[PDB]
Amino acid sequence: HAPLVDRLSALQNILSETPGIRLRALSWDAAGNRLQLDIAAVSSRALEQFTQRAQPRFRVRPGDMITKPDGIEGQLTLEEN
Amino acid sequence: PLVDRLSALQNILSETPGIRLRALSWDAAGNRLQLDIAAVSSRALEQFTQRAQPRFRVRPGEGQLTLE
Repeated sequence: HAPLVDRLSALQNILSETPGIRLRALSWDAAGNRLQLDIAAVSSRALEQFTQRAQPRFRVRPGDMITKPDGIEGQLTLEEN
Repeated sequence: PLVDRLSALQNILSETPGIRLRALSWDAAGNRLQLDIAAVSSRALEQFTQRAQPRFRVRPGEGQLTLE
């Protein structure tokens, strides 16, 4: 149960390593203590790279996704592993 | 960066006993932080509001505050 700031730093590192990804939004609440992310990815490869790179630090639960010819937009939930 | 802004917010909160953060949301389009907070007093809320400036602009909605 790491501090929120430490988990955000971890997320920043993961994002810095994955250039075909951008964070569009983030939400957190004290009761659930999970990070809900809306992400934009240039391709399915870039999204999977983000998902893999977030482990084993986090457990990743994908939400809904919208795939179009210009990229993928979707939601992911990160919880501590 | 979002992480730097959270760190800034943490510093503000650590200096303001009487304030608790219940939830937070950020989006790129507004480049904005929406906070659900609990304050023990109007006094504590005003101290938070003042301490958050000039780093952030504070827009008030227990309640919701928006920091940009």
